[PDB]
Amino acid sequence: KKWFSEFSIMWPGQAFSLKIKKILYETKSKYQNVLVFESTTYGKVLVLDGVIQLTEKDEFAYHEMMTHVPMTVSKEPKNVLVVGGGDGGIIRELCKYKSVENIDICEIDETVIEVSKIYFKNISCGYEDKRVNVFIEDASKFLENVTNTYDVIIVDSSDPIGPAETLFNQNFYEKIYNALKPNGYCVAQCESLWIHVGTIKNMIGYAKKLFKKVEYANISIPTYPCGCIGILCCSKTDTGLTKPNKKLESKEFADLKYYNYENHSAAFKLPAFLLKEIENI
Amino acid sequence: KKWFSEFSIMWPGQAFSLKIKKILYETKSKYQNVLVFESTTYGKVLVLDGVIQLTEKDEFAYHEMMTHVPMTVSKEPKNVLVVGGGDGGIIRELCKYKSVENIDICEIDETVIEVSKIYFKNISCGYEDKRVNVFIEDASKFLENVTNTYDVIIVDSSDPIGPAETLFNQNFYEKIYNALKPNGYCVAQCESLWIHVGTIKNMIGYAKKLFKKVEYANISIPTYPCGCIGILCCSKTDTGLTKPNKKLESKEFADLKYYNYENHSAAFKLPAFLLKEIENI
Ligand SMILES: C[S@@H](CCCN)C[C@H]1O[C@@H](n2cnc3c(N)ncnc32)[C@H](O)[C@@H]1O
Ligand SMILES: C[S@@H](CCCN)C[C@H]1O[C@@H](n2cnc3c(N)ncnc32)[C@H](O)[C@@H]1O
Ligand SMILES: Cc1ccc(N)cc1
Ligand SMILES: Cc1ccc(N)cc1
Repeated sequence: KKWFSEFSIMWPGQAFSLKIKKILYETKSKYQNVLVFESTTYGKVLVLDGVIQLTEKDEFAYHEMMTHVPMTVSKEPKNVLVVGGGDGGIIRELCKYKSVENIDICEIDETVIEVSKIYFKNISCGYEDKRVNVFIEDASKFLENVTNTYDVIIVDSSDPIGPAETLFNQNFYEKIYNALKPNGYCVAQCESLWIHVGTIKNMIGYAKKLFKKVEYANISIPTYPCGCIGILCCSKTDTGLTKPNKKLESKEFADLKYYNYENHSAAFKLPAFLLKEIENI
Repeated sequence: KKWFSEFSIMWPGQAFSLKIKKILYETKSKYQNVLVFESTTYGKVLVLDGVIQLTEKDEFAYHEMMTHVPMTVSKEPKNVLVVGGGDGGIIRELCKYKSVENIDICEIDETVIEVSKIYFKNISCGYEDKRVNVFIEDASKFLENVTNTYDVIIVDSSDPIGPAETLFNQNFYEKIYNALKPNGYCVAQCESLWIHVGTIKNMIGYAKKLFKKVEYANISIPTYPCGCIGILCCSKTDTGLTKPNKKLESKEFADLKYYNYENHSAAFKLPAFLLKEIENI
């Protein structure tokens, strides 16, 4: 049995590996190298440009926090946009909300969706939902053109190297701000506090140039580098994204595996050194 | 340049690796394989039985939380025991407290101490402190014999495979309970919630057989498996270890890099699935 190893200049000097039960599918799409394998212990795994995007074992942590942090703070979210997110995990979580009337997903790589419909049927099951509409395009362009505004935008992107490069700059955050309702929120994947402080400071400074409250939360998830990933959390009101406005009690949420009301606000209590780095931005 | 890889049956199907700048020292001690290397990006690294024990980059997270969670809850801790902990990181953190009069450390492997005094001078600097006393012995035996009781016991052990095997059983938790003052506390390293749920349930059930409050906290630290490690948190009073009783404001604590008053209680807000697994113990 072979192992998959995740090496990158974005985390020099370190690497995480998973043992491979069987390779299921590989291709070069228009944008990226796509790999799907059944791991021995983390179930099926999706890899893009040699970087792990999800595993069936842990995806609920990242999908649940990126979705339910903002969707419990937004009072009556009607219209939601997922940027990236072709696997459908964020959509799945979104569909549990009966009040949502529309979910747009802008994913640059349709291969990611199709692979997910084929190989990840419990992650991609929300594409059957009549409220979901799919747009295959660079979100940087989608957001320059979309006429609707959203109650929430969830930026479920890959890393800055690759097609997500257009998503980690001051310009993209202007577009997001413009595309949100006046009391709308955006959460975005915003890397690891252990090694990406320069990036975190940059993104925070980008968000703070527009949003009146910018917060950063941290998720434990073992298959992203350093075992955590942050949520850059952008609020147009002074009040922010640290306190949920509801609890998830209907039968659709009985299945939740990470998110709950308390660990929502916990995620925002950050390490001392991180607070000190970002305090003068 | 070579890489160090951390493979183990304790986390089958996964592995973390660090790139090696230079090997500094290796030996087989009486108890374990000892490796010290300068990594390219995480500074110097100490490895025991092929398992990473610490790196200079991140050790403050684990040392600060394991120390300051209980030392801010204990009102006037006079006498403290570190189990394991030969690197001295816990001692270092302990020494900052002027009120502490004595620190006993029971470390089974004196090689770990000596290597740490030689190679990790900013971790091991607390051994110069006149209040520190060192005992080279199996803590399982030390705690069967010690006549003093402690205000806090910090169990800074390696994993259950190896000499720490004696530290992860119902018997060891009885000894700890006996060795603590009536309002004394114990925190112990208690593995990763992503893969060690069976162990976490076992340890919790062990602790709950004696202690009236048993809590579990989680730390982000990239160089332990799954990027987190838990703190099993044992309180003889109903009140527990989730809320600090003081803030660390004197000049000795200006240097803190992870711990603070808020992220102390945050660490105890756990993922949904973990709460459900442990609810009927
Ligand atoms: C699969 S997903 C994240 C894994 C956990 N849901 C990351 C997606 O972001 C897409 N991505 C990357 N850059 C962009 C842009 N610029 N636009 C839209 N989608 C993008 C990429 O193709 C992945 O499918
Ligand atoms: C270096 S330390 C942890 C790394 C972060 N401080 C873990 C120590 O626990 C010791 N250890 C393991 N088992 C025992 C027992 N049974 N007793 C005392 N110390 C032990 C082991 O030799 C390490 O030095
Ligand atoms: C969603 C996501 C987060 C981090 C990395 N590295 C890739 C993907
Ligand atoms: C302290 C410590 C925690 C976890 C592992 N794996 C080793 C050492």
